[PDB]
Amino acid sequence: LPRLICINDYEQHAKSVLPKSIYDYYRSGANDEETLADNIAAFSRWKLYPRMLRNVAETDLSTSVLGQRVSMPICVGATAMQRMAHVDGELATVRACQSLGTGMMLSSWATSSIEEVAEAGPEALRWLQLYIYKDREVTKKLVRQAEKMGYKAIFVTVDTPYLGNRLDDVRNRFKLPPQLRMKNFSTLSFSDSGLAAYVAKAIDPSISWEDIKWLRRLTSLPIVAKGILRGDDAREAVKHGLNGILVSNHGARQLDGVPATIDVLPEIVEAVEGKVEVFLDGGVRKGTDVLKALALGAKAVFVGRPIVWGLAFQGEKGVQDVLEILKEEFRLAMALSGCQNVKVIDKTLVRK
Amino acid sequence: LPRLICINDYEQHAKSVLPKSIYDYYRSGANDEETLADNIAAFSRWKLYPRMLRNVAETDLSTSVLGQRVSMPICVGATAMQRMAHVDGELATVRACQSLGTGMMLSSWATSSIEEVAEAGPEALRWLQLYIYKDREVTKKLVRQAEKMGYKAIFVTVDTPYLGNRLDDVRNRFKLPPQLRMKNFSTLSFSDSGLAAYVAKAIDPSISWEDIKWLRRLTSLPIVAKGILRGDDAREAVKHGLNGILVSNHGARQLDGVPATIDVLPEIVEAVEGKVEVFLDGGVRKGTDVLKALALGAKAVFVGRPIVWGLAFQGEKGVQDVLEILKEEFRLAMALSGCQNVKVIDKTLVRK
Amino acid sequence: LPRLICINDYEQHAKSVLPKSIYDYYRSGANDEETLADNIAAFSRWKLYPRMLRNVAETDLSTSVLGQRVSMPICVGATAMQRMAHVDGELATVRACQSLGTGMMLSSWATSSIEEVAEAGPEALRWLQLYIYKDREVTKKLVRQAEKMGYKAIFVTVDTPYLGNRLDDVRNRFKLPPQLRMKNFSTLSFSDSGLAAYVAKAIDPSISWEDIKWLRRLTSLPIVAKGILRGDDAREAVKHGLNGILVSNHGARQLDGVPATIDVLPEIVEAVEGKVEVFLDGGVRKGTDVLKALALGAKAVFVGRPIVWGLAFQGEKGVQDVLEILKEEFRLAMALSGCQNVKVIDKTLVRK
Amino acid sequence: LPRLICINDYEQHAKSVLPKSIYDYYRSGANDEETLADNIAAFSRWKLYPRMLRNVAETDLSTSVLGQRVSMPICVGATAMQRMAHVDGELATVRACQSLGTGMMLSSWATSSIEEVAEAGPEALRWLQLYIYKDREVTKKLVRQAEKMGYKAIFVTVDTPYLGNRLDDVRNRFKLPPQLRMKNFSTLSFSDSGLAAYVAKAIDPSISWEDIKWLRRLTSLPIVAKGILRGDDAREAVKHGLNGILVSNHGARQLDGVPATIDVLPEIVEAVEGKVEVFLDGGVRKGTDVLKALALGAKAVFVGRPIVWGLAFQGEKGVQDVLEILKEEFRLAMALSGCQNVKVIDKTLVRK
Ligand SMILES: Cc1cc2nc3c(=O)[nH]c(=O)nc-3n(C[C@H](O)[C@H](O)[C@H](O)COP(=O)(O)O)c2cc1C
Ligand SMILES: Cc1cc2nc3c(=O)[nH]c(=O)nc-3n(C[C@H](O)[C@H](O)[C@H](O)COP(=O)(O)O)c2cc1C
Ligand SMILES: Cc1cc2nc3c(=O)[nH]c(=O)nc-3n(C[C@H](O)[C@H](O)[C@H](O)COP(=O)(O)O)c2cc1C
Ligand SMILES: Cc1cc2nc3c(=O)[nH]c(=O)nc-3n(C[C@H](O)[C@H](O)[C@H](O)COP(=O)(O)O)c2cc1C
Ligand SMILES: CNC(=O)c1n[nH]c2ccc(Br)cc12
Ligand SMILES: CNC(=O)c1n[nH]c2ccc(Br)cc12
Ligand SMILES: CNC(=O)c1n[nH]c2ccc(Br)cc12
Ligand SMILES: CNC(=O)c1n[nH]c2ccc(Br)cc12
Repeated sequence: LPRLICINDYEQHAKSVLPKSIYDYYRSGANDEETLADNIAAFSRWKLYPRMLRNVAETDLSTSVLGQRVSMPICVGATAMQRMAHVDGELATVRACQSLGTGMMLSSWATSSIEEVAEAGPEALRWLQLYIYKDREVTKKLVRQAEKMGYKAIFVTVDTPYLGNRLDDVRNRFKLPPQLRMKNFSTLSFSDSGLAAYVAKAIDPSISWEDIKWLRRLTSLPIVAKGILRGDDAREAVKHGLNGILVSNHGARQLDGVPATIDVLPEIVEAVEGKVEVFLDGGVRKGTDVLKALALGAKAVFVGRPIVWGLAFQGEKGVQDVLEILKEEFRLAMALSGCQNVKVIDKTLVRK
Repeated sequence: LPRLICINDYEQHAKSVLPKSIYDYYRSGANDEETLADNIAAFSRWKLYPRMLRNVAETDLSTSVLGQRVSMPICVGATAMQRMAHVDGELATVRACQSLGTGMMLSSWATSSIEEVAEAGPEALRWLQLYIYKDREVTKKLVRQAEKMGYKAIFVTVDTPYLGNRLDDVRNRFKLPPQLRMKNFSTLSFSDSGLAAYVAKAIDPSISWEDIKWLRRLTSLPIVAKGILRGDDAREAVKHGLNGILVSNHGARQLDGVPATIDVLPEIVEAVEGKVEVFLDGGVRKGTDVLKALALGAKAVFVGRPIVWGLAFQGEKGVQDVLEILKEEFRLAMALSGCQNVKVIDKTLVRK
Repeated sequence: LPRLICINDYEQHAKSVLPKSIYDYYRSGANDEETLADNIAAFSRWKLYPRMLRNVAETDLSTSVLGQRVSMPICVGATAMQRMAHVDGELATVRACQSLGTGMMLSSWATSSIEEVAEAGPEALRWLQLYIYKDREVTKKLVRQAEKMGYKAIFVTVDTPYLGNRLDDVRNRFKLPPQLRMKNFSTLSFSDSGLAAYVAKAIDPSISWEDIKWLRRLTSLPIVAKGILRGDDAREAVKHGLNGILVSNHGARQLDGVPATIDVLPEIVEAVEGKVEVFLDGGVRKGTDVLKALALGAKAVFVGRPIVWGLAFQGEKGVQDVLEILKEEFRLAMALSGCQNVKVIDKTLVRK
Repeated sequence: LPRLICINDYEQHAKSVLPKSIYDYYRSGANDEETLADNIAAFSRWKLYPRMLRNVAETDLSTSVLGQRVSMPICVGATAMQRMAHVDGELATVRACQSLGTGMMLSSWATSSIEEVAEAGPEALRWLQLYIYKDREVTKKLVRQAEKMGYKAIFVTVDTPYLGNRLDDVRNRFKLPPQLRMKNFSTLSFSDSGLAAYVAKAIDPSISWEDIKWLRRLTSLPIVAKGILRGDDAREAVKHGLNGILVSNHGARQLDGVPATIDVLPEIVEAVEGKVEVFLDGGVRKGTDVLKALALGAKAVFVGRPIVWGLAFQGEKGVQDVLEILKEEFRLAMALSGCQNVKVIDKTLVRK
C-alpha cells in the first residue's frame, strides 16, 4: 500500500507506475545532468542558522505574488502535457491549487485549454507561461485568451530558443501518447526527440529584447521573465518594464553546466535592487528549500516535477497531497528556525 | 560472541538486536539527515596538530561541569524513554554514571521517575533536562522534584517548539512499546509519528525569552540553554542570567541543514566571552572528538546515542563499557597530542 | 542495434567491439590516471552564465586556425596507429575531416603515410604532428614531406622525452597488431610496453629549446608547441618564434598529477598576451566543453580519443558521426548561451 | 603468475598470501583510519607543473642523507618484526638496500639483531631507529651497538609515548608468531593488541625534551627527530642540537586525524630555516610522490609498508623489486617534469 510522506516518495512511486519513456521525459535534465544534480546539491550547501525562543505557535505562511495573496510562498510551475501523467492533467492541477489557495502557472502548451483550466479553477490564482512562437498571431491569441479568462500574469520563458538535448528522450525517440494533443493551437498541437524537432518548428530562436518590448506593449498584465541566470539580464528585464524575474535553469533541461538556481539567486536579488519580485524554481523538494530561497530574497518558489509526480500518483488528490507536504514541511522549517511569518525570514538565517 | 571495542561496534550490535522501529527511532535524524551525516563528518575536517615530548605518563582527564567535579569531560546527554533499549533504562544509565564518576542529564520524559533515578544513583552527579510544557504547573513540579532529589542543574531545551520530522518514525508510525510510559506525569505519559503528535499536545510552541525569565526566577539551580546554534542567541542566554550553553542540534533530529555542532562551537565560545561554560553534543563517537571539542573551548561534551547502544547491548554494564571506551580513547588522544591534563588542551591543537 | 547519440556512447561501443589490449591502449592514462579523471571533472567545475534574448537563429560556428578557415573550432588531434581501430585508419579520418570542413593533425607515426593521407584528403586542412627523433635526418624528411604534400603547420610535441607509464599497456605487454606498421619510416616502424621501449629507442630525450631553434630554422611552416602546461614555457615558445601553443597533457598519458588542461588554459592565454593562438586538448567530449575552452580564450580545441572511438564503430562514417555530434552539441551550447558566432564567446560566460 | 608492476600490486599480492592478522597489522592505521586515507589523498591534491625542453637524457637521481651519498632520495623506513613477512626479514631488507645503494632505517625492535643486520649489509648505509625505553641502560646499549656496528645516524621516534589504537589488531588480538622474537633485548623480546600492552610495559610515556638532551649527550652520531608534525616542535628539535626532522605521522598508526605528512612538510621546512635536513614518510607509493616531497623541500623520503609488501612477495628480491619500481617511477617523473638532477627540483613544480 503506498505510504508517501515526502516528495522523493512521490517520485519513486511515479517511476514504478509510469511508462519508462514518460518517467524519463519528466525526470531528465540536459546532456550529462550536471545542473540537475546541482539544483538539489546546492540547497544542501546552504546551511540554516535557526533562532530559538521566538514564539512560533501561530505560524503564518501567507504572502503575495505580484500583489495577489497566496496561502504559502510555494506555487505550481509550468510543466507541459500534464495529461501524460494523469487523464485529468491540468484540470486536476488547477483544482488542487484552488483547494490549497496557491497559484498555478499554466504551460502555453498544455494538454488542456486556457479556457478549460479557467473553467475547472475559476477561483484559483492562475498565470500563463508563454513561449514566443514564430507565429506572433498564435502568441497574441494566447495572451488575449489569458486576459479574457482571468489569468493574472504572463511568465515569458526566455531560455528556450531551442530545446535542450535530453539524452533519454533522444534514445526513447520521445513523442506524446497518441490520443493527446497540445490543446491551445496539428503540427502546432504536437500531433530523435519529437519535442526538440517540434520546438525547432514552432518556437522562435530569433527572439531578442525587441520581442520583449513587443510583449510589454501587447499586454498590461504583469510580465515575469522566466529563465534568467545573470544579473545583467535581470537588470535588462527591469529596464524593459517587466514586473518580475523567475530565476530558473528550466529544471536543468536546457543548457547543462549552468549553476544551481539557489546559487545564482543572491546575484539576481542584488541586481534588481528591490524594483521587482524575484522568484526561484529548480530543485525545490523540501520545506527547508523554500526557507533558504526566501532567506536569500525570493518572494516565492515554483515546483515543477513534484506536481507531475502528484498527478501520476492520484491526479488532483496527488497534487493536493504534494502541495500539503511542502506546506507542512515549510511550516515546520519556519517554526524550528524561529520565523512566525514570511516577513521575518531574513538573510542571517543562511550561510553557504 | 560480541567483541565491541569502539562506539560504532555498539551501534552495529544494537541494530542486530533491537526491533527495527526502535533502532530507527534512535538512529534517525530529521528529513534527509544532512546534519546527521555532518555532525560526524565535521569532526573529521578538524585536524589535530599534536605536540611531542611533553611527558604524558600521568594523564589527568578530570574537570568540572558548573562547579561539580567529574572524572572526564564526557557526560551522558538526555535521551527519552531509555526502557525501550533495556528493561532497567535510566536506572542502568545512572548506575553506570556513578561508577564512572561522570554526570547524567535525565530526560524530563524518561521511562523512570526523577525520584527513581536519584534513588538508583544517590552519589551520581545528576541534572534534569527540562521541556517547557504548555502546563506550567507540570513544568514547575519537575523543577521542584529536581531540586528536592539532589539534581545540580536544569538543561532547558530550546530547539523543540515542535518535534522534527523523522521520516522512519512517520513510516513506522512510531509509538512507545505498550508496557512503557513517560513516568514523570495519561496523554502526558505518552500512553504518523506518535511522538510528533504527543509533542504537539504537551510541549509549548509559544516559548520565548519571557519563559526563560520565568524559569530563571523559578529556580536558583544552574540553568543551561540546550539547542543554541547562533552567537546572538548565546549572548541573549547570558543576558537572561543563564549559566551555560549546550551547543546542540538535538542530534540532528530537529531542523535539518543546520551546521554540525563542532563547526558552530567556536562562534558560540567567542560570543559568550568566557561568561559561562559552553558544552557540545552531536556526533561524539571517539576520544579525538572530545579532544577537538575541548581544543575549540567546550568545557565538556555530552553523548546521546552511544549511551542507548550501550543499554541495548547490556544495560548498566553496556553503558559503563561505552563510557570506559570513550574515556580510554580520550586518554590516548590526550597522551598522543602531548596533553597531561584538560587545562593544557589549547586552540593550537586544531586547524580546519 | 547501436544507437550512439553522444561521445560516451561511442566509447562504450568501442569497449564492446575492440580487443581488450587495444581498447586499454586507447583509454589509458599514466599511472593512477588522476589527470585522466581530472581532464573531464575540471570541465564540470567551470559553470556557464548564459545570456538570453540575443537572437541565435543564425549560429555561425566557423573560425580559423593559424589563418586557415574551418567549419567549427573542433579539430582532430594526433592519435598514433589509427589502423588498429579500423582497417582504413588515417585515410578514414582525413576523409571525415574533409567532409566536415575541419582540420586533421596527423601523428608523425601513423599506420598511413604523409603522402597517403594527403592523397585521401587533398581538400582537407591537414597538419603534421612531429616528434624530434634522435635521427634528425628522419625528422627533416617528415617536415619536408609535410611541406611538399600541402600540410599547413607543424605541431611539435614537447612533453614526451620518454613515454608515460600506462599500467594496462605494461600488463598487456602492448604492441601493434602484426600486419600493421608505423608507415613513415623496421625498428623505427614499430615492427613491458613495446611502445615505451620503442620511444626509448627512437625519440630523443635530450631535446631542448636549442632543438626548437633548429626546427624554426628548418621550416617556414607555422609551428605550434604541443604539451605546454606552464606560462613561462609558453612565453619561451613565443620568444623562439613559434606560432601557437596547444595546451595539452597528452590526454593525461605522460606525467600523472598535472592539472587538467581547462584549468591551466587561462594562465597560458594570459602569458602569451595575444601574440599567438592558444589551443586546448584533453577531455573534450561535449559541445559545452568546446564553449568553455573558447570562453577562456582558446581559438579551437582538438579531440583525440573520440576520433578513435568513431573509427572503431564505422571508420570514416563513425569519425564523421563523432564530429557531427560535437558540432551539433557546440551549436546548441552556443545558441542556449546567446552566442551567434565564435567572436562573441566572452570570458563572462564562465566562472569556476 | 604474479606480474607486479607498481607498489599497489605488491600490496594486493601480500593480502593474498599473508595470514589476515599479519596483513591487518601491516595495513592498519589508528582508529577510523582518516589519516591513513589522507596520507595518500593529499599527494593527489598537489599538482605538478612540468617544464618541457630541458634535456633529460642523463637523469641523475643521486643525493645525500646527513652527508652520506645515496643512489636516490628514497630510503627504507623502520618497520618492526620483518621476519613476520619473510623468514629472512631485516637481512633480506638490508641486502636489497646494499644492492640499490640506498639506506635502511632499522627498527630498534627488529626480528634481527643490530649486529646480524650490519653482518648481512656491511657496505649498506644503515641507521638505527630508537625508542627511549623506560630502561635507559637498554636504550644506551642499542645506541652503543649502533655506533660499534657502523650505523650512521639515530632516528629517535617521538610520537609513540603509547601505541596508537589499531582496531583490527585489537579484534585479532595481535601478537608475534610464536617462533619470532624482538632480537635486540623475554617480555622486552615481545615473547587486546599484544603490541599496545608491550609498549605500555617497555616504552617510556614520560619522555620529554630533557630526554632528547640526554640522547644528544650520549652520542655524537647524527640524530633525527622522527614523528614531528608541528613547526614549533621542529624549531625545538633544532635548538636541542638535533641534525634532522623526519616529518611523520607513524604511517597514520598513532594519533588519527592529524594531517597528511605532505601537507605539513612545507610548514616544517619553513620552520627549520635550512638548519637541518627535513625528510618525509607516510603515503609514498609512486615516483610522483617522491618528486612532490622534494619540490616542497624534503631531502629524501622513507617508505614503510611498500618494503613489507616486497618481503612478503619474495624477500630480498621482492624488496629490491619494490625499490627499483620506485627508482624508475621517480626517474620518469623527474624526466617528464624537466629535472636532470635532484638539485633542480624546485617549489614551482607544485601547486595545491
Ligand atoms: C516535464 C516538464 C515540463 C516542462 N514544461 C515547461 C513548459 O511548458 N514551459 C516552461 O516554461 N517550463 C517548462 N518546464 C520547466 C519548469 O517550468 C520549471 O522551470 C522546472 O520544472 C523547475 O524545476 P523542478 O522540476 O526541479 O521543480 C518543464 C519542466 C518539466 C520537468
Ligand atoms: C533517542 C534520542 C532521544 C532524545 N531525547 C531527548 C530528550 O528527551 N530531551 C532532549 O533535550 N534531547 C533529547 N535528545 C537529544 C540529545 O539530548 C542530544 O542532543 C543528542 O542525542 C546528541 O547527539 P548524539 O546522539 O550524536 O550523541 C534525544 C536524542 C536521541 C537520539
Ligand atoms: C591513442 C592515443 C594516441 C596518441 N598518439 C599521439 C601521437 O602520436 N602524437 C601526439 O603528439 N599525441 C598523441 N596523443 C595525444 C593526443 O594528441 C591528444 O593530446 C590527446 O588525445 C587529447 O586528449 P583526449 O583523448 O582526451 O581528447 C595520443 C593520444 C591517444 C589517446
Ligand atoms: C608494520 C609497521 C611497523 C612499524 N614499525 C615501526 C618502528 O618500529 N619504529 C618506528 O619508529 N616506526 C615504525 N613504523 C612507522 C614507519 O617507520 C613509518 O613512519 C611509516 O611506515 C611510513 O608510512 P608508509 O607505511 O605509508 O610508507 C612502522 C610502520 C608499519 C606499517
Ligand atoms: C522542459 N521542457 C519541456 O519538456 C518543455 N518545455 N517547454 C515545452 C513545450 C512543449 C513541450 Br511538449 C515540452 C516542453
Ligand atoms: C529527539 N528526541 C526525541 O526523540 C525526543 N526529544 N525529546 C523528547 C521527548 C519525548 C520523547 Br518520547 C522523545 C523525545
Ligand atoms: C599517447 N601516446 C601514444 O600512445 C603515443 N604518443 N605518441 C606516440 C608515438 C607512437 C606511438 Br605507437 C604511440 C604514441
Ligand atoms: C606502527 N608501529 C608498529 O607497529 C610499531 N612501531 N613501533 C613498534 C615497536 C614494536 C612493534 Br612489535 C611494533 C611497533
